[PDB]
Parts: sequence; structure tokens; C-alpha cells
Amino acid sequence: ISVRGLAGVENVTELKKNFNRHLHFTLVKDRNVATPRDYYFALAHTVRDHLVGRWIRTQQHYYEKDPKRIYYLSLEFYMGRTLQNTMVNLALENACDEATYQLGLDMEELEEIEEDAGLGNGGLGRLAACFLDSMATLGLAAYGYGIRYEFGIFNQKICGGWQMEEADDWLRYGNPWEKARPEFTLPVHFYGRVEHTSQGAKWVDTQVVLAMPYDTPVPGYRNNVVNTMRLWSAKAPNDFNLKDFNVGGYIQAVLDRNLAENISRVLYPNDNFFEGKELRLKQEYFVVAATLQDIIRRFKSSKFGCRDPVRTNFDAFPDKVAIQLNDTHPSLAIPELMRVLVDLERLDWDKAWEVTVKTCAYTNHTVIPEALERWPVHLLETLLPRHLQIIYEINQRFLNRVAAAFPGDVDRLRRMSLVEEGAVKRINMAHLCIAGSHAVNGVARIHSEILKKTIFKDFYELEPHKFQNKTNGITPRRWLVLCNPGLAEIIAERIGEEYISDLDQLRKLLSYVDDEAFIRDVAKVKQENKLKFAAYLEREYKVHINPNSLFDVQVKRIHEYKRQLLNCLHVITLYNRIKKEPNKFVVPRTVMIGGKAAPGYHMAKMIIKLITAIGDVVNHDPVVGDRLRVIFLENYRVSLAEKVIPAADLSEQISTAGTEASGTGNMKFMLNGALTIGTMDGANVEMAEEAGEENFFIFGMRVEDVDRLDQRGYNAQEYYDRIPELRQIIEQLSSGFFSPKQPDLFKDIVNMLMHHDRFKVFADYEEYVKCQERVSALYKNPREWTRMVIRNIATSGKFSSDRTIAQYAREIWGVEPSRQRLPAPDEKIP
Amino acid sequence: ISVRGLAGVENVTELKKNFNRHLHFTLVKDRNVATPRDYYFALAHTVRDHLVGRWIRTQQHYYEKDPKRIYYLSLEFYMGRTLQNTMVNLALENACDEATYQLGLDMEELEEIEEDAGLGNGGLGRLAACFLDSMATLGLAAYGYGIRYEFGIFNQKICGGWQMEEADDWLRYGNPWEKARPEFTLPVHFYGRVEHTSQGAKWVDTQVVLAMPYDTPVPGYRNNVVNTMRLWSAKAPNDFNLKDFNVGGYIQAVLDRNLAENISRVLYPNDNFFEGKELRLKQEYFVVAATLQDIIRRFKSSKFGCRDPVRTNFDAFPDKVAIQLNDTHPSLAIPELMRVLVDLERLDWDKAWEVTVKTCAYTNHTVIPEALERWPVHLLETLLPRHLQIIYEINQRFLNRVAAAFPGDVDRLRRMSLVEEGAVKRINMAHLCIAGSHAVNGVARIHSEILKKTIFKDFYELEPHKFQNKTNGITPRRWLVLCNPGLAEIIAERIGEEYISDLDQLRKLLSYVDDEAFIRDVAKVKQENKLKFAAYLEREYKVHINPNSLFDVQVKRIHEYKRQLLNCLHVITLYNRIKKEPNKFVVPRTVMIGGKAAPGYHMAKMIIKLITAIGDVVNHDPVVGDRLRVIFLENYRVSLAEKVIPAADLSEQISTAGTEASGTGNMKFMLNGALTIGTMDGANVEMAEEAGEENFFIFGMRVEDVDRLDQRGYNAQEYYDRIPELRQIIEQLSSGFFSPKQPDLFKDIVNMLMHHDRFKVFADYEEYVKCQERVSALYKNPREWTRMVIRNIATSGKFSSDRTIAQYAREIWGVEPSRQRLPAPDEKIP
Ligand SMILES: CC(=O)N[C@]1(C(N)=O)O[C@H](CO)[C@@H](O)[C@H](O)[C@H]1O
Ligand SMILES: CC(=O)N[C@]1(C(N)=O)O[C@H](CO)[C@@H](O)[C@H](O)[C@H]1O
Ligand SMILES: *Cc1c(COP(=O)(O)O)cnc(C)c1O
Ligand SMILES: *Cc1c(COP(=O)(O)O)cnc(C)c1O
Repeated sequence: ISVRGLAGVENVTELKKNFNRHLHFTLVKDRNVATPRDYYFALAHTVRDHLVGRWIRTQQHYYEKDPKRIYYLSLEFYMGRTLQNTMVNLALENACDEATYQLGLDMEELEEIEEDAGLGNGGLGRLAACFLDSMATLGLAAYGYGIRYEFGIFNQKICGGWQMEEADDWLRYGNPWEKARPEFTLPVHFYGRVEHTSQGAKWVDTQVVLAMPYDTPVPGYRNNVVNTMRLWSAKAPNDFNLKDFNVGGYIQAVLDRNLAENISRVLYPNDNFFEGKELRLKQEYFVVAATLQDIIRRFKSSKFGCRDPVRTNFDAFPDKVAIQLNDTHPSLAIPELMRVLVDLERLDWDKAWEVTVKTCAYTNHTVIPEALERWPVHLLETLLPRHLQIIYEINQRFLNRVAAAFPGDVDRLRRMSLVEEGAVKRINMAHLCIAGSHAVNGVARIHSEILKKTIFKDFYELEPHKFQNKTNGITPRRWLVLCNPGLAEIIAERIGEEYISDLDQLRKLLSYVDDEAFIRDVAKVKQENKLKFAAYLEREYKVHINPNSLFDVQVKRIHEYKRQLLNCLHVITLYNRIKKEPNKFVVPRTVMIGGKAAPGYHMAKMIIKLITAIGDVVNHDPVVGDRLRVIFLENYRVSLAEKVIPAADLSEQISTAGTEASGTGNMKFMLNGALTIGTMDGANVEMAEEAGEENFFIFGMRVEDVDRLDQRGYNAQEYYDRIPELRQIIEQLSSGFFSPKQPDLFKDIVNMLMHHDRFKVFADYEEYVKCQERVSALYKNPREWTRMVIRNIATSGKFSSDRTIAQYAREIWGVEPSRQRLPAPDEKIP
Repeated sequence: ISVRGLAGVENVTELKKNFNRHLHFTLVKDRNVATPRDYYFALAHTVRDHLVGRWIRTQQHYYEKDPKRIYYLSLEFYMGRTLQNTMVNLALENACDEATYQLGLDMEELEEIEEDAGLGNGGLGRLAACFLDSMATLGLAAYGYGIRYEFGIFNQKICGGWQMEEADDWLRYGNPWEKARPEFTLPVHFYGRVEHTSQGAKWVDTQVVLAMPYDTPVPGYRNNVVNTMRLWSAKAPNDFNLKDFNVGGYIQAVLDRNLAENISRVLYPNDNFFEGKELRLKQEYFVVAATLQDIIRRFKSSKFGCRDPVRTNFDAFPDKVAIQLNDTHPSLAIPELMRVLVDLERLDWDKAWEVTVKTCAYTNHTVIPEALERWPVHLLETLLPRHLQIIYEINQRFLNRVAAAFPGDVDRLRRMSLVEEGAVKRINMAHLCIAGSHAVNGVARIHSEILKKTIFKDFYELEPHKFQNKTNGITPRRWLVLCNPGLAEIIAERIGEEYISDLDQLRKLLSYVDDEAFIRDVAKVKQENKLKFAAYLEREYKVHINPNSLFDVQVKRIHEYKRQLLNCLHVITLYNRIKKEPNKFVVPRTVMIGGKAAPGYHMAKMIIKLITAIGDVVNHDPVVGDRLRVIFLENYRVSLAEKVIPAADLSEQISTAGTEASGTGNMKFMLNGALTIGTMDGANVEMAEEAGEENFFIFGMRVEDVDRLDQRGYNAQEYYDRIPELRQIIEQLSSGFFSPKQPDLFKDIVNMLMHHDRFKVFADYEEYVKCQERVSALYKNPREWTRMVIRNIATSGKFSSDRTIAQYAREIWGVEPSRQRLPAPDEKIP
């Protein structure tokens, strides 16, 4: 059937009965009233059964051996469905497929019932998930720590061409994977005031919110290691949240509990944008405060909570602990670690600071100013008083270091301050992270360099040793084996299976680049994938597409810097050229654009309306026929990504040079047989470098060109004046060609494009369409197109998260990865 | 060990492994980190496993045979713990005891970990629970329908002698018994307006709240029947509760979902008191609207949803359905049934009305005015517009019936109206129920008569056939076998086990009233029970009592009509007499008073402070020694009731004649070997009548005396003037003898007692203490005390809920009870 494992005789029989046990005892249903949803749960529970054994021994193991623990703090974890992924890492896919088949059910039909765990906005959240999968696969004692939002990223609905947001109640039917651990609930404080008494400061009169943990298992790839992702849930104490007496109402008091519990109610739907709301800050301290207590407790036990030097010496803390800050969201971990160490454990400042800097590491994910976290001091002042004091004290000592290093450089001082003066004083979270961490890293080579050259230049000059780079990656398991079994099979037919956990081995495929059979096969799976997607489209969304055309797709969150607008310009151009010479042949294309706009991002929502507007015109023009279709992929999410990517021919990664930190979608397309048309931005540079620029469609300004233009000054009118085709499009938008009933509907877009385009869309127009012509040319030559594809696929190995994690492990955490199978799952009950 | 069943070889082995399976796979724990709480859950799950098989066949059975269904609508279901009760009804107690013993665990210690299901205030809620247990035992196709509050009755805390309320988060650790059934979620409407168009009225522009059901199994006693208790939970739709666009905030919109979900958040903590809050009304329509849809759906399938006459003829509705209204709380079921029938199903008014009256029955639980539900019309007007219209129309036709029966009786007309004029117009829910039901019943013989003679006299004269009586009962299982295995064993040793489901058989114990061995045994178990309680007291609450003294206890909700105050007067009197003649012998007593005061009931809370105040004095007076202790039982609840009742010698049921509808606590004491000192009120009358007044301690005014006094006019001063002892007590309270630091602390009580005592406490003082002297006399004669006890126990059979339910079944529902064992639980998987 494929290498989804063995369909053993004994195990298929075993599976079936357990499937039945659960249907009866767990779901309390009988075959005569069970629905697909019930069948999905019976299975889920049956599968979950298989990793509890391993989950328990893995955790017990780490307790015995006591290795250095890695803690990945992130406000986001974009998990997606977990049934299939679990079967894959446990080599259970074929057995389950067989068993369910014998039970008379279609496993695939059941997998579609699982709701996505959308606790993330996009790239940052998905990285965290791939990282988790990689850390388990590499046998690291790592824990993902976050918030268990009851409402993840909103489900996108297109009404009249406009995006409509609706609550994502992903827990509505229950989450068979998580394990509530009410017994480990911890208290978290808010507000209050600071008392300075005799021997130390005291955080007093605080409001208490409880943090209840929920554990979700993270299985490594076929190595019997199952790590833990601990998500926190806000709960109100039953005392003060009722006991603070003297009139108000008993009923009202109970109803008001949903005020402390609002903290973990919903994820903020912003991608690369900073919103300074109190709720957000509260979420940020909540996950930090709870997690740290859990970390220190585990440490207090270790082998110190037995003997060792005997005396809670936190000198060995950094030797046992390592916490990674995914962006600045969990930045309060730094001052909070100091608070505990200094205030509660009573360590002297300097010893506390040494420990903190040695255990903390920060990862930066963007350079755009609007995405930088700058919290108003009055907020910190009211909500976390003692933390503010600590930050000022950190700032004080840091600046003293600077002054000592650069005597007289008074401007440098203000520039590096963690405190920003002006309208309202703010705290530059990024500056905080750099100062209190031993390592800071970019997510792509160019991005990392930009940090040292620009944004954090002064910090680099002060401590060059802190700055590193760790190019992002993705997991081959979910992003290849899971979503593209067909491609994985033919690859395995030639080079084996060892590449699943050693993606570099894909290079061996280079020697098949001229293999007639292979070329045919690679080409075949992609054709099958396109057919399956084309079907899914009519199945769930309804209104036909042509599987023979080139599948042109751009899927990622809607942003001005992502330039979906530039994509739009090309599409309209194609249309206009066809309308000019109808009977001229052109390579058929189905351009698919998908992604979510943050609810408050007016421009982004305007762009979605534009895309749909273009399709209304293009898709109903008889002269165009089936040569050009414009489709807006609805509710783009992980599960949807696993369907389109494998079916894509052309991958669009066209951000303005210098704006996309790295990107990971791009990597997903490269590994699944799609060619890339893009700019020398983020990881695109390393991809083309890895596959050779001849096998990549690069175009547009490089970072330097962008800057040159900015010195000069960017004037869009010039491009409007010199390019007729471009002019024609702008005037079409301005006159209502795409919005008859509302002729001025797109004035904001046009206005912006002409007068305040921060991302100079026009500057890359000419080179972009020219380049698009080159890909159409190559598509006309199937054999050569496929051969270039083989060149990309065979060379994408470097982009596996296993590599990224291996690097974090060695160069930052100080731990050695291991592909050693944990001692089987075997029963055991001590 | 006892007759808790057989500890079979095969089953104990089977239990153990399943206990282990759950500890591992379900709890995901290993013996080395498992806590008593974990062990409790492993067991619970193991036990729950045993009744799913039966639950499924029972439900499937009713589907095949299709008998008349009984629907018990109640806003309250005071369940308590369910582990033990389940083991008992499944004959699993000894086996579990053995198995857990072999696993090295104390089953009793684990049972104490289960949280109480306190979804009730007191008697009304507990009746519903006993009824459920009886209906299952009698093999009726009955369903308990209610609301799944996430917060039940508040946990009571005594701070400085004052009651402190704190949220009862009973679901904090999960509820292993319930089964979420998200697939059966139903919509419920609120607000909107009524449109009258061509062919009928339309309820329009309504706000939708979803109702998610949760099923809890209700096992009959050893007959393999497991019925269902369906509790509804409020959920917000993800559309409009987000989709009603045009600014407000996406985050805020998601946070505001906890506004529709507040409906099932907390139980109103009022016992015998009406609070007209909107939230309450919303809870009332919520449970009604959802339940009815579920009832009609089931009906539409029946055997009509196949063939029969073919044409949804609701003429057979009352032959298949019967809904019981537990008090007026679910009263909206009447107008809602009409709404559906007339508005949606399109039946003519008269046919709809005939059907409704034929399927609805109402049970009245009180005569005090402040407990009567009178909803302001403006409320109904805004929240349920169409229902108000229906009510007016019902009222219109009803009054026309009255006018026709009593021509010219204009006063009668206003008196019977469902609509009450005055300050604000109200709707008399009780009047509604009577009019739209074919049967109305009291909960005790005297109570029922009072209804016909007083409160509902006019209604009785109009339709005498509607009024009946159904004396309350209690379940012998939880209230004897479960809480008092010792007593149950010795009884069984003589007369067998058949009395557990046939309590009348207890009469056979009469012939052992002179049996020397029995007398010794009855006396022995009560001594053991008192010792166990005396221990529990020091264990969990701490501060000694004497097990040789008479256990004088009054436990029930705190009320002015319950007269805990009268109890107080006696206690103080005893104290004063002792302080007068210290070296005179008096029978030692431990008087225990316990119960919860509704948070807004100032007087009731004042009384709790008085009780504790008395104990502060009495318990620390050296001259008193161990002859008199005053103890306030904290957080009285079902689980606590199962501990005190079996340990009680004297049961206090001293309400003012005519105020306690029936009472059930009294019955609980009678069956567990306690003698009763009480007034001829509620079921007390039938108890003494059943055991013979010679074996009862009756005292005080009868109903007639009360009325005589009211004609005359009640003047407390007279009693104050003629009884020195009474005077002495009042002046002690007035001067701060019981409240040194705050001498005027009890002015409200004294003032009330002297000028506005609605329950004439003073009028029964003299006869009460005189009577108390008689019980002390008899206690001095162990052999005779025990013999009188045997007379009560042997004669309590009539008070089993099996009898009550059998009567409802035959005289109201039109169904025949059956003690037929359902065809085993045996595997089966069709
Ligand atoms: C701030 C933020 O979330 N940044 C982003 C992204 N929005 O996904 O993180 C991911 C993961 O590192 C990178 O691939 C993107 O280029 C970067 O912009
Ligand atoms: C209105 C109400 O709840 N009434 C009560 C009670 N409060 O428990 O119901 C129970 C059960 O019928 C009766 O035993 C009490 O005498 C009656 O007062
Ligand atoms: C990988 C992924 C992303 C990130 O995409 P980029 O192209 O790097 O912006 C966002 N959303 C989902 C659903 C993803 O799988
Ligand atoms: C039986 C019971 C009641 C009712 O008591 P009465 O004495 O009839 O007022 C109230 N609460 C609990 C906990 C009960 O078990």
C-alpha cells in the first residue's frame, strides 16, 4: 500500500477490538447510531492508547537520568490535526488503514473530521509546532509551554467577497489528545503593590488567577520518545473571587469569575503586528509566571532535591535549564526569573543576573517596526509593579556597561535604553531580551545579518558573541510523508526510508535527474495530487477548475509586505493581454490566493475583496475560457496547507527584499515538487543557493536596491508614467472596471499604491511579469520542468527542522541530539 | 462482610485489571505518582464501565417496545456522590471492596474524595433525586431533565461564627459519570417580537442560545435498568455571537459569548423563596424549551415515525408522553407546548389545549406566599413575547369557563385570574399550572387538604377531579443500605433482603420488638454509628464531643418557619437550669444544628450567628462539663446527611403547624433509628399515624390552634409576661450575655420575636420544653428507648419513594410499575 508501516496480523486484530471497546465504553454508542464523528473518536482514542505507554516511560526516563531540560516558551503553537501525524510517527498508518477498512470504514473520511488545533496565526506558530516534532525526534528533554486558548485563530468566511470572522470553537466536541492535570494548578499574581521591608521587597495585595495545565503528547519519529506540550488555562480562585465581602451580590460574584478566566479565552489574531492591549500583556505574564514555577520545581527535585552539594545552589541552574524565548512575547520571563531568584530565593542581584542570562536565549522573527513590542510604562506600572522596578534596575546596570564601553557616546545611550522616552514612556521588550540572554538569533542568514547591520547594530558592537543565526526549517514528517505519501513512496523506492529523519539524503536523488522512469513518476504523483485537489475543490467549495493548467498559488497571511497586490497586478495583466489577442496561445493557469486578514487590518481586508473582484470578472469572461482562473482559497490553515502545497506547480514568495524574516511556506513548496518564483528575501536566498540559481525564478530588487531607492526617494508615479500596461491596470481599478456597482470601491488601494506604498510594489512589477513569462515558457516543456523540480526536491534537505534544532541544541542549548530509540514501549507497571 | 453482594473470584480479578487499565490508559499515571484522587478515578471509571452495557440496552429497549415516556422536569436535582450508590444498585460493593483491598487501598477512603453533585437547595432537589432512583427501580421509561449548573449550592464556611459563601466548583477535576452529547445540541430563542401574518403568528428577530445535553446514567436497584438524567448546558452560537457586524471589536465579541453561557452558570441558592430576576426566568425557559424539542423529536419517531394512522396526529401524544412539573419552575412548558403545537405544527387552539392539559401534571411544594412565583409582565413581555400572548389567551378562555360556572361571581373572577393587577401586573405561575394540567398534587395529606381548603379553594370548586395527594418518600437504598449498612444487615439477618425494594416488609420487624438479641443489636449499630460520627467530627472539624450523650440534631436549610430559633430557646433553657442547680443530674445531650442560609436572607444568617454564639458560652462553661454541647454542623449537604442521620438519637421537626409542606429529612431519621420530637405538620402526621402517637413525641399547636390564634391576634408579650424562664432568656439576649463585645448584636432577633414573629415561636415554647423532658426521661431507659425505635423503623415502610412513585405512575401518569429484571447486561454488539 506504501511504507506507512506494516499491517501485521496480530496488530490489526488488536486494533479492531480496541476500536470497538472505545465505541462502546468510551463513546457509549452502538454501531446502529454511531456517526462518522463517533468513528473518528473511537479511532483517535485507540491510537492515543498506543502512546501513553511511551509517554509515561519517556517522562520517567528524564526523571531518572536527569538531563538538561529545554523549555520552549511561545504564545503560539499552530498544531493542526494530530491523528495522522501520530499514526505516522508510530508506524501505525497501514495497520489502522487495514483495520478500519475491515471494520468497513474509510480512514481518510474519518481523518477529515478532526478539528485543527489552530493556536497560532501563521509562521511563528507553525515553527513552534515543527520544532516540537523535531526536538522529540532528536531525543531532547524538551517541553513546549504555552496557553490553551479555547478559541484559536478565527475561521474565515467570504461573504459577498468580504472576509467574515467567526469564532473557532475547536473544543466544542472535545479534545481526545489532551490530559487535564488539575492537580498541578499554580497561582499567578496581578496588580498589587511593592513593599520594601528590612530584608527585601515584597509583592503585595495582588489579585490571584490560577493556572491549570493540560498536557498533550508529542511523539518523536519512530524512536519511542513522547515529549510533552503543556498548555495553561486560566481559572478563578473560589475564595476572593467570591470572598472579598461587603455587598455586590452572590450571583454576580460567581458570574464575575469569567473575568479572570478571560485570560486564556482567545488568541490575538495578529500576524506581524503589535497591539498594546492589557489582555494581551496579561496573557504574556500568565504563561511566563506559571511556566517558571514549573521549571524551578522540577529543578528543585532533579538530583539536588536529594543531595549534590546540598544547599539550593542555583549555580547549576543553567546547567540543567534552558529556556528559549520565541520572539519577545514571553520576554517577561527575564524579569520574572530575577524576581523569584532575588525576592523569594534571596540570591544577590549579580548572582541572580548571571544565572538568568546564562539560561535565557532569544529568537527574533521580524524587523518591521509595527511588529515590535513596546509596552507603555503605565501599563506595566499598574499590572506588574515589581517587574517594572526590576526592568529599570536592569536598564540602569546595562547602560552603565555601555557608558563604560563607549565613553561620551551619549546618543548611543538613549538608543540602547530599554526605556523609550516620548509621548508616553515605553519599554522596548526586544532590548530587554538581548540584555538578559546569552544568545540572540535571526531566522535566516540575511535576516540575521540585517539585525547586526541595522536594528541591533549597537548591541552587536557591545557583545558580538551573543548574535547568531539559525535558519528556519520544517518537519519532513508532516510536510512530506503525511501530506504527500505518493512522492515519499517513489523517493523511498529509490533511496530508502532513512531520509525521513535525515533529509540531507535527498541529495542522492540528483543521480536520477536523467532517469526516465523517475521523471515520469515525479510527474505522475504531482498530476495525481492536482487531480485530488481539483476534486476537493468541487467537493467542499464548488465551481470547477482545470487540472491541466499551471497551478499558481500564493498562500500565507494577507499583508502589504507579502505583496499579494503585486500578484494581483500580474493576474490582471495576463487577463488584459488575453483580451487584446484572444486567439493567441498562452499557458493555462489557475492562480490560487489564500490567507487570513487580521480583523482590524483594513488594507488587508481590502485586498481580499480585490482578489475576489478580479475573479468575478476573469472567471466569467467567455473569451478567456479555461485559460485563466482566479480562485481565493477560503480559510487557509494547516490542514488546508497539507492539501494545496502538494498540488502546487508554482510557489509565490514575492515579499519586498528585506521584509520577510525567513518564511517557511516557501520550504514546504520546495520539498513537494513546486518551482519557486521569488525575491532574494529571507530563506529564498538560501534555497536558491542550495538548488542553484538556474533552478530558481528570482527577480526584483535586492536589499541594496531597496535602500538605494529609499535614499533617492520612492516615487510610484514614475513607474506609472513609463509602463502603459501598469497604467492601464491602475485606471481600470480607478474607474470601476472591477467594481461596477461601487466604482470608487478600490480608491484606498490605488491611493496607497500611488502615494504611500511602503513596499514599492510598482518597482518590481516589470521584472516580475518578465520573470513570470520565463516560467510559462518552461512549463511548456514538461520534461525540463520536472527535471528542474527534481533539482529542487533533491536539494531541499538543509531545510528540515531537524537541522535547525540540531543547531540550536549544539550552539545555544549545549545539548547533544540523539537518534537513539528509547527502550520500546513495553507494558511495565512498577 | 455484609450483604453488599458477592466477592466472586473471577470478578474481583476482573475488577483489579480494569482498575489498572484505567490508571494507566485513562488517567495516564503510574503507581509511583498516583494519589488517592487518582485511585478514586480509576475505580469510578471501572465501575462506570459496568453500567454502560446496561445503559445502552435499556435505551435501545424503550426504543423497540416504545412505552409511554415519563419526563420529570425540575430545575433541581440534588444527586450527591454517585460511586457507592452505583456499586450498591449493581451489587458491586463487596467485590470492589475486596479488589481495592487486594490492590492495597481503602475503598472508604477513596469514596470520601468524590465531590457532591449539589445541583439542589434542599428538599425539593433531593426529592427529584430519590424519585429518579425509584422510577428506575420500578422499571419506568423515565427521564430526569434539568440544567447542568457549573456551580451548585455554595459551600458554607463559618468565619467568626458567621456563614461565608464560596463557589462550589464541583467540576474542577472532572465528572466521570456524565457523557457530553454535543451532537444533540438544540437552539433556544429569547427576546425578538411577534409577527402576525396571513396564516399564523411568527416569533421573530430572536437571540439564539444553544443547549448542549449531558447524560448521566440512573441505575435501578439490581434490575439491570439504567435510565437517563439529561442536563442542559448553555453555549453561544459561533455566528451572530460574532457575526452581527459593524464595529465593536473582534476580541470583545468573543469575550461576550460568556453572556449567553451565563444561563447555566450557577444555581439560585434560594429555598422556599421567590426572587424575580431575569437570569432565573432565562434558566426556566432554557430547560423547558430544549427539553420539549427533545420530547417531540422522540415522539415523532416512536412508531408514528414509521406508520400508525400516518399523519402527525398529536392525538396520541398524551398516550405516549407525560411531563411532570416539579413546582412552578418549569411552568413555561405549558405555554411553550401550545406555541409549538399551534405555531409550528399548526393545530387548532382547542385540539392543542386538549393535548397539553392531558400530558401535563403539576406538583405543589409550598403554601408560603414569599415562595410563590409571580413574574412581572414587563419581563415576560420583553423576554418571551409570544408566550405572554398565549398566557393571556389561556387566561381569557379559562375565566370564561369560570364565569359560566359561577355566574355573577365577579370577585371569584379576579381571584382566579392568571394575571394579577396592582403595583405591577404579574403572572401567577401557579394558577397557570393548575389550568393547563390534568392533575395537581400536594406532597403530604395535610398539605394537600390545605391546598383545597385554602390557597386553591376556588380552583378545587371548579375542577375537584384535578386535585390529589402524593405523600413524599425517600429511597431506602441511599438512605438506609448505603448510609447505614450496619442496621440494614441486622434487619436482613432476620427478615431477608426483599425489603430493600419493598420497604413495607419492615413491618415484620414488629415481631422482634421483644427479642432480646435484636434489641441489643439495634442498640449496638446505633452506638457504633455515633462513635464513627464522633470520630469524623474530630478528624475533619476538630474539638471533641461525648458519644454517650443523647444526639439531638436538627439539620435542614435555615428558615424562620423551620424554627431553629425555637430549638435555640430550649438549649439556652437547659443551660440556665444547669447553672441554677449544678449538682443535679440531667441526661447529657449533644445538640447539633446544621444547615445553609440563603446569602440574601439576613435573619437566617443572624440565626446561624446565634447558634454559634450559644455554643461559645455553653461549650466553655466548666460547671456544664460534658453534660451539654452545642455544635453547628458545617456545610450540611447530602454526603454530610448520610453521616449524621444514622448517628442521630433525636430528630427535630418543629416547624409551625401548617408551614412545612411535607419534609423528607424527618423520614430519613425515622428509618435510621432516631426518635422524633415534632409538631403535627407535613408528613409528621402520617409518620405518627403509622407508628402510633405513643411512639412519637408530638407537641405544640395544631393547624386549627394556629388559626384560632390568628383570629384572636398573636401577642408575644403575653408569653413573655407569663413565663419567667422565657423572660430570662430574652433578657440574656438583649443584654449581651451571648455577645459581650457586641451587646446589641441580637437586637433584630429579639425585636422580631417580640413584635413580628410570623411563626409564633413563643406559643409552642412551653409545650416544647415539657415534651423535651419526656424524651430525656425515656432516654434514661435504654431498653424502652430502643423498643420504641424498633416501633418507628418497623413502621416507616410507607415512606419509601417507591410507594410515592408507584402512586404517581398509576394515579397520574397511567403507567404500571414493574419489578422485572431487564434481560441481563450481557455484551452484545449489533
Ligand atoms: C513576528 C513573526 O511572527 N514573524 C514570522 C512570521 N510572521 O511568521 O516568523 C516566521 C517564523 O520564524 C518567519 O518565517 C517569517 O518570515 C516571520 O515574518
Ligand atoms: C418549594 C419547596 O422547595 N418546598 C419543599 C422544600 N423546601 O424542600 O419541598 C420538599 C419536597 O417536596 C418538601 O418536603 C418541603 O416541606 C417543602 O417545603
Ligand atoms: C507554513 C504556514 C504559514 C507560514 O507561511 P509563510 O509562507 O512562511 O508566510 C502560515 N500558515 C500556515 C497554515 C502554514 O502552514
Ligand atoms: C433530605 C434533605 C433535605 C430536606 O430536609 P427537610 O428536613 O425535609 O427540610 C435538605 N438537605 C439535604 C442535604 C437533605 O438530604
